[PDB]
Amino acid sequence: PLGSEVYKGDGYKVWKLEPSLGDPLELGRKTKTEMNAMTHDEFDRMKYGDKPSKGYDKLRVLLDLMDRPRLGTTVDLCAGRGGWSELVKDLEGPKGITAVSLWEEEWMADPAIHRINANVKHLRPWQVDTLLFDGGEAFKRDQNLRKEENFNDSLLDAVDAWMMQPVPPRNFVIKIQVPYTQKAIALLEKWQVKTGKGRLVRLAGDRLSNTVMYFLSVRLETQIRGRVTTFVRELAERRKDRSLT
Ligand SMILES: Nc1ncnc2c1ncn2[C@@H]1O[C@H](C[C@@H](N)CC[C@H](N)C(=O)O)[C@@H](O)[C@H]1O
Repeated sequence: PLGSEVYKGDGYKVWKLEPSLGDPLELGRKTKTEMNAMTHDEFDRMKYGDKPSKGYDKLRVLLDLMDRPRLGTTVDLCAGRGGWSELVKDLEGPKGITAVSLWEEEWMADPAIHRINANVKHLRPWQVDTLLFDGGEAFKRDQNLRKEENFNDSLLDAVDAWMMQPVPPRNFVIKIQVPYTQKAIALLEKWQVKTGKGRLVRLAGDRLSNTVMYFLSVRLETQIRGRVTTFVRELAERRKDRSLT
């Protein structure tokens, strides 16, 4: 019998993403343009307190997908209100966490968690057991597409320094807000070479109004370009399905 292996246990939690043919940047820009043109009706129909934020439960699902590793010294980059840091603190205590964010957003997590008020694009890395990053922003419709792409590429370039240091993080959870840019795909491929690990996932039930994926330190899953292509094609189809009659 399959036994306990049944519970971990991928089927329910993330999209199946086998690689397919196509240009992910062209397809991503196409579906973003279509979404920008949607009516209130269309857009609304598919755009759809215990914790410091809704991020706590999200990180719990991701860490379970990773077989619940021991976290050790952890940096939480772009910590915001602290949902991810609070999860780490509940798991292992406050001592091993450093939270980095621009609080200029107020901290809703344990005040015992060490915090650094800094731009993650300026802060230089240090050696950690676990690297967490939940930065990234979806832009509103009125703006040009390349602006959103460049903003999120810049954040990813900040994470790159943490990943490429001489002793990289053993565990990592990296939010990829815009995964179909040339830079995002090149960065993910590079981190797979550096670490020998890493799989890009789309979480089931994430909002269709965004293009968010998560890069997780589970076993290597390669062909990232084709899997992003599959993701953006399927996303455009599910946006169409939801926005319609
Ligand atoms: N360049 C930057 N440096 C530091 N923090 C940033 C930067 N850009 C955005 N942020 C912050 O990153 C946060 C992103 C949030 N999604 C984090 C949520 C957090 N994971 C939670 O569970 O509550 C926002 O609070 C932003 O204020």
